[PDB]
Amino acid sequence: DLRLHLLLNTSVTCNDGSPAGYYLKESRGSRRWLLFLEGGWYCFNRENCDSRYDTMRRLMSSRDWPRTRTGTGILSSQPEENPYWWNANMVFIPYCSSDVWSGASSKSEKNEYAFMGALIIQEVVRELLGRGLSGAKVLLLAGSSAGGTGVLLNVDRVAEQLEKLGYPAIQVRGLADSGWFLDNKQYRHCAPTEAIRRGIRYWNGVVPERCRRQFQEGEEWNCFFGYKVYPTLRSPVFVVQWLFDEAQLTVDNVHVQEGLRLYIQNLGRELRHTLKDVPASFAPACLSHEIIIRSHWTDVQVKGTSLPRALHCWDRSLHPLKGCPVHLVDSCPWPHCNPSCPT
Ligand SMILES: COC(=O)c1cc2c(s1)-c1ccccc1OC2
Ligand SMILES: *[C@@H]1O[C@H](CO)[C@@H](O)[C@H](O)[C@H]1NC(C)=O
Repeated sequence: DLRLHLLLNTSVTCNDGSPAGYYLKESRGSRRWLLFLEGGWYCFNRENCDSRYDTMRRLMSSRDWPRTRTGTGILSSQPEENPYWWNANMVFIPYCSSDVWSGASSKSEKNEYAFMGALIIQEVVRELLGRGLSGAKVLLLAGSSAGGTGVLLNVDRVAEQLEKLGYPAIQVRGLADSGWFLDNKQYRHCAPTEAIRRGIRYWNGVVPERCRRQFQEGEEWNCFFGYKVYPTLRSPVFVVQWLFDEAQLTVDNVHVQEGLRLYIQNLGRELRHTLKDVPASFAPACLSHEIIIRSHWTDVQVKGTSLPRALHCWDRSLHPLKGCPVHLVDSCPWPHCNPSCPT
């Protein structure tokens, strides 16, 4: 079990001003730290944030969080469930900022909600350094869905933060699961480009600096899209992405005749194309959503290699490897053409 710690700096808050926090299970003797960013969509205006506060309040507030959580999948400490990093120090950072982990705005007389996702990550890292993170060799910032996009937005900032704080020996790496979206046309006619454009202003959202310098003012929304922000990043990032991610299909208004068949096949081909030059990636041809904290995350394989194996091969690559691949993208063109897809 991972134990809840609310942030000691209580000015770093969830949406409603309650303290943000993290769940931690230490593994003394291990110098590996896994910091996982939870996902769960976002909200981009007062009206839809108010609705989320009414019926998805755990994603906006710490008031009702449990004292403990069980680590599952990549957060499991049992080697049978987690062949990759079962002995690591485990951190689960709840998503309570509704801002794709991009915000740096406090609740004030002008703001009903605080959007502090980027500051939550920074403050968790700061407080962990006094709890053993100062001794780390590798900090893997991982996350699923909105948390996977959060990895892409924040991994280089964590790296810069540790450098400026005087810890140049901690290797910061990213694992982005189900957070690699396409700004494509919907199958039938608020879409991700517009949602994030509004969100950035509403959240005071921040993006990685090199990507910001490319797209410039008013165009920072581009940096929320994996294929645009990834080439600007310096930290090693492993990308896990279903080719037919259910959240991608939802925003595309897809829920089979020729037009839809062509749409779905083109979507998979486009996603495959965006991963061609991503050397550490795992992209199975499945219709599904998230993977890495599911207990059966071990079961899916691409080209005969599981994700825990691919991640282990990635670790070795950061010390091509014989029989230990790190770039695993399905080429078959329809959901479940990979027999190991989740049922
Ligand atoms: C559970 O579903 C989610 O959490 C997310 C869905 C989307 C997200 S996150 C998103 C993030 C960056 C750029 C575009 C995006 O389109 C849809
Ligand atoms: C608390 O967090 C805020 C916002 O991130 C920051 O400005 C402030 O310096 C922090 N205070 C302490 C004591 O860490």
